[PDB]
Amino acid sequence: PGPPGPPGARGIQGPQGPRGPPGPPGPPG
Amino acid sequence: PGPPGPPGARGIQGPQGPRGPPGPPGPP
Amino acid sequence: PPGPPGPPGARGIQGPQGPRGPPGPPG
Repeated sequence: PGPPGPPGARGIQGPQGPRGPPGPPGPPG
Repeated sequence: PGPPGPPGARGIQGPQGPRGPPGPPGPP
Repeated sequence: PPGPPGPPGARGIQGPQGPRGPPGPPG
């Protein structure tokens, strides 16, 4: 038998990270 | 024919997630 | 002859969490 075939293709792009947290409350009025 | 080739590498990292929304109103 | 191409890689790592949003409006 021949040598092993070429390496497989690189996988697809990973998922986006989660949304960041809401900002802090505003300063006093 | 020889055996199947090795698996490919993991893909590129995903993008940064979206920014959070603006925060709440401050106090009176 | 050589064998066929290997399987595709898995999906990439998750991206980082997004940035915290801006401070809120004055009260």
